Order: sequence, then structure tokens, then C-alpha cells
Amino acid sequence: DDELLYLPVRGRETYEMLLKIKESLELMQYLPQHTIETYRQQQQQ
Amino acid sequence: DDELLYLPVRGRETYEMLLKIKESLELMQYLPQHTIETYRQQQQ
Amino acid sequence: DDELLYLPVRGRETYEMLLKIKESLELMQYLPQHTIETYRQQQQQQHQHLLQKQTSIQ
Amino acid sequence: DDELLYLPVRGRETYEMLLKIKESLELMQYLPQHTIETYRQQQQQQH
Repeated sequence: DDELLYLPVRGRETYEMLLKIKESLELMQYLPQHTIETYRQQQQQ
Repeated sequence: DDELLYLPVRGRETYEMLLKIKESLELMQYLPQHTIETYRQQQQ
Repeated sequence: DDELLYLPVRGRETYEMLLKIKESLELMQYLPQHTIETYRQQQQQQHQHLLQKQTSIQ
Repeated sequence: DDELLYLPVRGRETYEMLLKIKESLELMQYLPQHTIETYRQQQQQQH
């Protein structure tokens, strides 16, 4: 949830890819619950 | 520029992992770029 | 189940990123399960058993 | 090329997800490149 964990990565290219996915997953907590629904009602539209 | 594309997936479990990643990547566009920079600066 | 499903994606950049992740996840099925288990055991050991210590269920 | 880097992750769920992706990317080296081409050709056959 808030646990600080370290992921060992081999190479800059893999690191940059995992960093972009890590960021998107962590940034979801900075989104309002209304945005997360607005988008989800737009997905089935 | 955001077109609608369909990704064929083999397996339920792979589909679920990909769905969670797709949502988080697409939802980033609904964040102000200032919030993304505020977060990135806080990470370093 | 290993069924054919279609994931709708908005944007080329997200699609290409998902395409690369899908390929590596699907390509793992082309490896013997014994290779995957061995690789995972070798990963557990390294970095003062970091991946072992960071395992949630024990 | 394959420099050891540590990615700090906040949250168990994000960590487990990234760990599974990292593993799949690293395990691809254990595949013969003929298998990767066979798979890619088979993917554009059902497209």
C-alpha cells in the first residue's frame, strides 16, 4: 500500500520501461474517484 | 492524437494484468502535467 | 483460461507499450516451467536475498 | 548494457505487478530468437 520495496533491474532500457509503468500505477492514487468513474463510463461508451 | 486500437490477448490472467496497466497509462492523460512533475520531483 | 480476448486501447503510445508487455508475458509460455522456477530461485538468492525478504507471504 | 539498477517502488500491489513484468522481460533471453520470430509471425497471421 505504502511499503517501500526495491526492484533490482538489469539495464537502463528495462529500468526506463518499468519506471513509466511504476509511475502510471503510483499516480493513480493522485486521481479523484470521480475521474476514475468518468473515464470508466467513457470506456463502455 | 489518440486512436482506438484492439490488442488480441491469449489468456484471462494476461488480459487482467494488461487491463490494469492500460487503465493506469490512459488515466495519466487525465492528470495535469504539473501533478506528474510534482510527483516526479518528489520521487528524486 | 487461455482464451482469445480483445483489449481496446486509446493511443498508439499506450498500445505499443502494451504490445511489448503482452509479448514478453505470452512468450514466457514458450519456456519450460522448470526454466522459470530455476530462474526465480536464482533471483531470490541474489542481492543479500532481497526478493526473499521482500516476499509478502512469509 | 545490463547494469544493476534499483527501482524504488511504493506499494506491494505495484511491486508485484512490476516484478512479474521484469521476470518476463528477463526470461526472454532464455528463448531462442527463432521462437520469438515464430510467435511474432503467428501473431500477424490472426491479425
